[PDB]
Amino acid sequence: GSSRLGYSASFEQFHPSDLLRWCQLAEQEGFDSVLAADHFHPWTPEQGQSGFVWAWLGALGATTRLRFGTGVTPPIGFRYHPAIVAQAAATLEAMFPGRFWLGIGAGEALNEHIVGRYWPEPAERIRMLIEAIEVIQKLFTGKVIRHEGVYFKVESAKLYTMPDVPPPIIVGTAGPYMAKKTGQLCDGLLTPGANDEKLRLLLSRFEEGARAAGKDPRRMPRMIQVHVSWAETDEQAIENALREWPNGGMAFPKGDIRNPEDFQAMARLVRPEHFQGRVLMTSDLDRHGEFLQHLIDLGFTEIYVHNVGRNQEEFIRAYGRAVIPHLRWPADAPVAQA
Amino acid sequence: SRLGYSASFEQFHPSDLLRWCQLAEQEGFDSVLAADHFHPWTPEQGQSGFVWAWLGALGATTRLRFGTGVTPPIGFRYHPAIVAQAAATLEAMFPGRFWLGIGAGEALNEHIVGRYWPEPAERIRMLIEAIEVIQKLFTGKVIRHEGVYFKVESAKLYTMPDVPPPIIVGTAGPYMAKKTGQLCDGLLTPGANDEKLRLLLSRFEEGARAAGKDPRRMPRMIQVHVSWAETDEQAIENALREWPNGGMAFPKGDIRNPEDFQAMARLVRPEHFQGRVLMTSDLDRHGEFLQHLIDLGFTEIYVHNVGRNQEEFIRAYGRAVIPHLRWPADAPVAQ
Amino acid sequence: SSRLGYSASFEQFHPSDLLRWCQLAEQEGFDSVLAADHFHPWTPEQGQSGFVWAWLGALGATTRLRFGTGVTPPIGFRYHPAIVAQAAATLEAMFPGRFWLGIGAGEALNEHIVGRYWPEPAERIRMLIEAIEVIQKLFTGKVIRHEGVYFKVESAKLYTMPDVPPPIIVGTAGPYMAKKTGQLCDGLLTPGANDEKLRLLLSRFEEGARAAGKDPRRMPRMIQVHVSWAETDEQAIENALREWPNGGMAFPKGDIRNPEDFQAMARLVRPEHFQGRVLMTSDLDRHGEFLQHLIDLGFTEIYVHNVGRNQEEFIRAYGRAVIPHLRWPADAPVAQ
Amino acid sequence: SSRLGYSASFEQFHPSDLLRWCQLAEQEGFDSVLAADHFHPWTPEQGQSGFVWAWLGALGATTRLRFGTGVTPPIGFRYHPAIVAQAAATLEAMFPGRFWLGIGAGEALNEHIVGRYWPEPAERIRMLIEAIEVIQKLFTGKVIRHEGVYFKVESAKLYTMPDVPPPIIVGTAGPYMAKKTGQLCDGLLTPGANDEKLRLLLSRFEEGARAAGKDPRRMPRMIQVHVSWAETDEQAIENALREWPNGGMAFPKGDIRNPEDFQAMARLVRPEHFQGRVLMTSDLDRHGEFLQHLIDLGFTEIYVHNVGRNQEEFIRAYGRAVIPHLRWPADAPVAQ
Amino acid sequence: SSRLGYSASFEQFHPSDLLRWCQLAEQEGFDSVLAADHFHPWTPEQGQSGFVWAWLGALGATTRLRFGTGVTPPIGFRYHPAIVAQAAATLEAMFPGRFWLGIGAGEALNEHIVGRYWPEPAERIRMLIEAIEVIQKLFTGKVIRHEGVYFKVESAKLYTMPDVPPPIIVGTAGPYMAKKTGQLCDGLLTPGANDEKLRLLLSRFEEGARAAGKDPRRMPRMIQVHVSWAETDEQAIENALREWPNGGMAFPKGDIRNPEDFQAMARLVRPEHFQGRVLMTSDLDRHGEFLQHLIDLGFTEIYVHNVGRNQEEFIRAYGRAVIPHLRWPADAPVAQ
Amino acid sequence: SSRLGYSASFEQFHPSDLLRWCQLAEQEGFDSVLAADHFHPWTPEQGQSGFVWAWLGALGATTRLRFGTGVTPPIGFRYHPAIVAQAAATLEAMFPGRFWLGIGAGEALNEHIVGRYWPEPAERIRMLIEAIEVIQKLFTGKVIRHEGVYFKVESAKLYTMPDVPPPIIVGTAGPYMAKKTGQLCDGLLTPGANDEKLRLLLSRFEEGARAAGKDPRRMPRMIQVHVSWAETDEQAIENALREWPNGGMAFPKGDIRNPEDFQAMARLVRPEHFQGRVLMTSDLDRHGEFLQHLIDLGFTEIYVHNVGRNQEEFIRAYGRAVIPHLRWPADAPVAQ
Ligand SMILES: OC[C@H]1O[C@@H](O)[C@H](O)[C@@H](O)[C@@H]1O
Ligand SMILES: OC[C@H]1O[C@@H](O)[C@H](O)[C@@H](O)[C@@H]1O
Ligand code: NA
Ligand code: NA
Ligand code: NA
Ligand code: NA
Repeated sequence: GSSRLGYSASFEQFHPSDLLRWCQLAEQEGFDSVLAADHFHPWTPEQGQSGFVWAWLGALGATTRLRFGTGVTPPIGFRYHPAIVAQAAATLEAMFPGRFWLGIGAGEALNEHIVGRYWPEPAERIRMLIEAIEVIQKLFTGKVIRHEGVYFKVESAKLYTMPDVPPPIIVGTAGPYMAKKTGQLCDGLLTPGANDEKLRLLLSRFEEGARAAGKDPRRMPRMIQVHVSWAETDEQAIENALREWPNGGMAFPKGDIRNPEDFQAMARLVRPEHFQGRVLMTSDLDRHGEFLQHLIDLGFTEIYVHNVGRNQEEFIRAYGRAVIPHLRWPADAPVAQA
Repeated sequence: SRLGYSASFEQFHPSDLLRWCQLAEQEGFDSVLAADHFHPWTPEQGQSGFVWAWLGALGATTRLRFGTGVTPPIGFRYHPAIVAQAAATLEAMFPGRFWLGIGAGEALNEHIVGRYWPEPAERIRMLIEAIEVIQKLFTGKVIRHEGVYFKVESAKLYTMPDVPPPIIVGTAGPYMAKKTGQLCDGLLTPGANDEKLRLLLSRFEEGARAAGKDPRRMPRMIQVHVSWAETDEQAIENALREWPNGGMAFPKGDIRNPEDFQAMARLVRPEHFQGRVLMTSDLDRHGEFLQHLIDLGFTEIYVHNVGRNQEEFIRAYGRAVIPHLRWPADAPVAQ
Repeated sequence: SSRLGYSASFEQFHPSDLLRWCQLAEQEGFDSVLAADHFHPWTPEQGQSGFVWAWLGALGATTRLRFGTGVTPPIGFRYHPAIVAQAAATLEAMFPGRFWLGIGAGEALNEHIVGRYWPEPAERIRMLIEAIEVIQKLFTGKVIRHEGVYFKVESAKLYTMPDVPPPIIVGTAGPYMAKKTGQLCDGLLTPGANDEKLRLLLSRFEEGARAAGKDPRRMPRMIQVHVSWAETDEQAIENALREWPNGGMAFPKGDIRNPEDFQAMARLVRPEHFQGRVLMTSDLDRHGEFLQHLIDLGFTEIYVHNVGRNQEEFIRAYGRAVIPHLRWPADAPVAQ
Repeated sequence: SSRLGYSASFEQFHPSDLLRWCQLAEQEGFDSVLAADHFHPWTPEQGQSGFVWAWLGALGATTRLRFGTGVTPPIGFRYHPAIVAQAAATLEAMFPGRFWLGIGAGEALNEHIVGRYWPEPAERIRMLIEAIEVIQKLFTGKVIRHEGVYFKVESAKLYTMPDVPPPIIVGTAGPYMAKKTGQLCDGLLTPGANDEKLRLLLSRFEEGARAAGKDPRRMPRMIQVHVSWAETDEQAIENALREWPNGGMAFPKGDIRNPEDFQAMARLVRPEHFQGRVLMTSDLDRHGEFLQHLIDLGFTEIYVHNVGRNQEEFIRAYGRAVIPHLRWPADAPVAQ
Repeated sequence: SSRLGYSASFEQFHPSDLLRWCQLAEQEGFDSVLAADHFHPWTPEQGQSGFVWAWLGALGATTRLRFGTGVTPPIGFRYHPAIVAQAAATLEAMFPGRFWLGIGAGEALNEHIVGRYWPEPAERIRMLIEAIEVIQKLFTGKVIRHEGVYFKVESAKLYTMPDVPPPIIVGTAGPYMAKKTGQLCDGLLTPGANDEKLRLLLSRFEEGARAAGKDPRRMPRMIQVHVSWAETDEQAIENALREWPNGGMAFPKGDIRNPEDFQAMARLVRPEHFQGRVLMTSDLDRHGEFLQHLIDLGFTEIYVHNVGRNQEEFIRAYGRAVIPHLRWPADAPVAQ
Repeated sequence: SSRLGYSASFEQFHPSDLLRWCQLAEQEGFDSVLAADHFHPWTPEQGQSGFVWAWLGALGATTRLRFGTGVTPPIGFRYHPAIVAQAAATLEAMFPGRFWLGIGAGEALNEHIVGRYWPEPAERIRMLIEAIEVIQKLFTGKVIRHEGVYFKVESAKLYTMPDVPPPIIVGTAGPYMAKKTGQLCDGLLTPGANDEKLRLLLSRFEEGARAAGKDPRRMPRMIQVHVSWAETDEQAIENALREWPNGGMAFPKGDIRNPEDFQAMARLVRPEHFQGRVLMTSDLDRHGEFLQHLIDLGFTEIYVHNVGRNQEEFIRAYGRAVIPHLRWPADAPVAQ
């Protein structure tokens, strides 16, 4: 199994020009793919950014050979109508064949609240996401389609710019129910870092869903997104997590909180202990290696790593040299693409 | 020495458009106008890439200026806050290069979301409110908005260039042209006869001056359609097959389907292109047509060649047209 | 037995003139009238649009003609279905055996005035099907209630209701709705079209009727056609271009909102565009052959719209040279 | 000059009977007709409700009578204001000088069928005022647009429009709306009431007109009254109880939805309740004095509803013994 | 042993007076209270409408009486069903075994204040049925969610919830809802009516219960009646006319919006109209026989509304001459 | 003269316990009660939420305490403003001089159950200001109507209305709304905060009052504080952590929907987070000095919430060691 790893492009924290440069470097350093946040707002003012991912993805596509995906876009009609997400996905895949994966989810109020609409509870947003998947799949047939359901209405519509093979639809979720639905309805799973018991359960539910739908889950992407803090010292790594990613230490439902200023005030309660299992904080690059290998061993076929510190260039070079070449991937592991 | 290239998303695969824009840069074109469509006018045109993704590729692989021509930020395909963010991100990644072209939209694209489609005069009111939303967001502060058409809860563009991109309104309406001068940074209008073009320029100037602005330093842009080919016969045949909508001198903003335009196209004949699509192999004639528009006082011209011979068109213009155009030395460009 | 339908063009003619011409048409051997339910003309040059429902009362009281709306959209823009039902019941009650309720999916030209979401055709068909349900409930003459996707009717009864309801006729060129018409309603009205399309629509209507246990050979199959008669061919063509350029528009027109829009579109229309759509000739034998062909396909009624302003001359010419020579099947069903 | 108005009670009588009786009323000296715009009767025992707009075409074509709706609610339940405007313009165009558009705030009895929120009277007055704005825009005969609190009208024009619009008459018993009527419209219609209320409404209408620069002495002031004539007083009383118990209900009725509701309420009504509301007598001199009193108050037109089913006998009795003796002011303004 | 229900007329009496009279009624042998949930009185002359939910806390804390709403409409006008559920749960938790939640389809008199579409009775029954579903979900004492035609409830739990929920009692005179009550709820409340109607409602309730596997002989069957006791018959009749004319209105009242509307309607009411509706007599034996008859039909509880302002005198007269003589079945189910 | 307010925590305590403890607080020198209007507790561990409006009736009837909602959101989620007005009027009418209506912008914890759009705080302030207008209209005791951005009220009147309405008190920590409170309402309620914020709010309230022509020195300025008293400091801290972790959440909480959400957030809270928010000490001198400081800033009333379950011990400890030693201004305005 040949050398590789995913890089998480944190739109919440970094200017898109910096992200583009760092992705180009990550490619040179042995990373093979990019996960890009679809935000309108950062979690906190101190993070201080939120570029429009869809424009940036065109730049990335045109200046690298990396695979890339949204992690994740909510196509449930607040910022984005599902038909527009479908078109955007189809266009990226058409321009960069084999390279794009459409990552979708149920959304956060932080981003969606700007349009001033009723914000459903999570279970209802899941129902919206399932209907949005239906819309996207209809459009991905490349024919004239119509749709009318509980949440969305689509008049006669066709994607004329449509690749021969649609990009994969990946659902980002930590919910057991949706993980099973993902296996059933979509092409692969993306989930956050969590303890072994939860990760195993989500994998198991995804597999159950796939198999009951007649699909082989061993050939479907199982992707995980993790957060780490590497720096020259442990002390600096911890301080970076506290300053840059206090939301990482918030082990509670965050999808109803509307403002960066709200998270900013909540952040004041966060302490180093709260990052346990959520942000790996250490200068020891062997420990970073072991953490990632463990996740491969659980059966994840791709790992996207978000380094929370502003030392992105140093992180990328350190991983390229001391982490990525030592990871052992299974020989035939499925990657997000077609 | 310079000229604008129109990237026809209705007709051409976005990969082809990217490659042709790169070529246009080498051949002396200095800027790109990109259609924001969901559907082509006809199936025979056969494309519609998502412009916002493509603009990132263009920005990263050329030094061209570029703009949407145009996006409707009036809440069907696109909520105004998202357009503002997209614009700010393009400007931030490609400083000095992006111009946000906006308009009142066409049912062809907007009908997909299944909502009430207002009459043009009402869509103008929606566009004016959208401009207010975009400008609030472009202050780079936390803003709120509640008007007739749009609600925006506490929202801030954190990724915001020091100087916002210009807002350009695409319109052929005298009323909106005046509002454009008053509220926005420059005008984009289609090819039309001299009397209409002069009226729209005059209204734009009136609007600017009444708002305390100097219109001689604001972009006045025009988008035209031509057909160049090896023979006149081939140029005409290309216009008929590729751009019959160019021969439809009637309001098109309510027509919903490519198949509707397709059936309408069957009535279109060469005479219908008069003043709308210049069809000739004579590149001197193309030169004189463009020069006339400069002389009227347009500071930029975006040229859409309707034929599929884009590479040949670009090289023919680069050699025989662009180097001979005479622009005013200090004409304002969109940026 | 001798007969033909006259199309009253509310788009073009003052209602007083239409009333007078229908009275003349009766004298000249026409036996029925189709009346447009419009709010706007297709073009300003056409220049009229009377409220059909008031005019029909005058027609009913001053002639013995059968008459029908061709067609009313009872789908809740200009008209709520319950009001159409009442209007229909009143006409039938005042003029027993003479009225037929022609309904359809509507045009934006007329419906857009109320400023509402205009559904795509397929959805408007679903609306029409629900409207038929409302009208039929009211036609039972009892207290009814209705709640569906599109319409809500609180406790409602037509107290002024004839013993036998007027027939419901659906005007459509859609194969799907033509079948539904056979199934749910009493007869079909369709525009002039080529033989293959007309045969398909007839076949679908029959299939629908038979599957619902009805005999379609006893149900009206009506067609509405457009012609231009004048003293010369040249004048006939000129009349079509000036008066009815929309006749030369072989494309979906249901989304276009303004007379001024059609007016600008009209500038592209040429004589060739009328082929199969508006017969333009002074030769009344040719008019005869065109109409006879349609009878032969199996239409039981034909409504003729002459596009020229020469209505009185048209009517007299048809009365003398066309109507007496048409050969109808002996037992053809007519709209009640 | 000899004249009187006849009230055509759509609630009670088949439209064919009403048409025949109006033709007789013309022969017997009546000069005008007021026609109820209902969907339902007040009670099942009344038992009818023809669609007035169709019937008015028959009336127009078979008599020389003036006629008007008394009244149509153009406030977007049964009827969108733009459709009422078109209907009015068409009747006036077909029957110049003969139609008057009577409008009001509506009754739930008729409007509830469409299943919408029923505003309080004061709000329905605001809706009526906005509807007047829509109707008047359309009556300019140009392309207009409208957007207000209650109504949206996209680009719309009445192409069939008489040179002079029909008058807009507001039917109301409200002092506020009576003043608005003088200000915004062409004349007033009010029900029978005591002298103090009638004087107040007349006074308010005048105030409204004068403040708008108009001369109210040249504007119609119309009243609609209910009587019971029969061969004996006993029969006249019995007819009022059986046919028009709603006449004896001195309380707000605009929220009551069903004929069955009025039917049950009717059981409480007694002869005393008709005082000042329905004159019940066989004495035709008394009918004469009652009507003359109303002229003397300054009403320029009176529409009489006889509540009994003896319409033909009522008409002949009035024609002979009442109408020829009424003394009108010489140059009183009539609705046109 | 000895007992009877007292009706607390919020429409008529200041809540302080009602509290004092309930405390007296307890001393005089009444064992339970029915409290009207109104926002408005039927007439201005009645002149009150306290917020029942606050008053019930005072009653609960100062007596040992059972008590219930008679009735609250939990159908989302004045009150969202979740709030009714919480209010009910809190009263039962504070006063275990004492509260019964009486619910119904509501009256416009109270619900119209919020300015929403008022459905027809049949639809309001559907709303009531869905509200019962909401209340019962909340009464499980767990986190629940709900989405139906009429109501949406996001994750919600009643944390202050007694171990046993209060019974849900439906107030209705409708045969259909009476059956649904037996099926879905815990007991019935119905107004005074003739024997045939009362027997039908009891029969339907039993049928509903048994089909749902329940034993109706152990479920409350409650009736609410209206009487007028005074020193003389003349005074008793006068009190009924002045205080409770709505009692003499044998017609649907659920659409009438204003006290002033009922006030005007009241003018038609006469003593005869109270037959079977308000027993008007000074003869306390007659009161006794009337109540006993209702027990004999199988009602397990009777709530008595004396319409006169002489509440204290009524209570003492009943306590002495009526209550001790009623004979209840030995094991009759009471609302708890 | 000696006094202090007691905060009745519906989030934590069974309403029967709260009633008993308020009766004890009365005996121990407390003079008033603030009652939370919740549907849900902040955490499951708190574990309660009685319907305050029912409980207030029990309180009123069994004590002589002043009492108020702290606070009710009358902005149309759980509660329509008209119903709040009625509830308030009824309490004041039953318990004259004792009730104060505390209102605010609400929390999603309680309001989200009805499944509606939850506006940002600034918009909810606009809703609250419109609700104040509705409540004040109803408090005139006349028939009123209202139509604004957020609320519609059809003809409505509070028939049960005290001569003098209860005061309207706004609970807010916002400088803008504090000024509006001075302008539009009768007094302010605010949470414990640092001196600079409390001074700003007082200053804004005064500015608002004076600009509206009022004297703010005669209007209530109330503060609600949270403490933890126990036998040891260790126990006091432990009680705060277990019972009131939300007290240690110095961030906006108005968008958080579920008890389980707060429950998870609570896990981050530590003793330091209570600084200035919950005074945690067994030292009753320290409690005394804390409360006295607030009097010295110019608050006329203080409501104290002890977060521990040791309410009876807290009440007795305060009654003995705190309340008698507080020094109030001689003529300080109290909520009435
Ligand atoms: O238009 C902006 C830039 O675009 C380039 O491709 C042109 O060829 C340059 O001369 C110009 O500065
Ligand atoms: O078609 C119905 C009737 O219409 C009349 O005008 C015809 O002349 C008659 O022959 C026929 O009875
Ligand atoms: Na274009
Ligand atoms: Na027509
Ligand atoms: Na009438
Ligand atoms: Na609280």
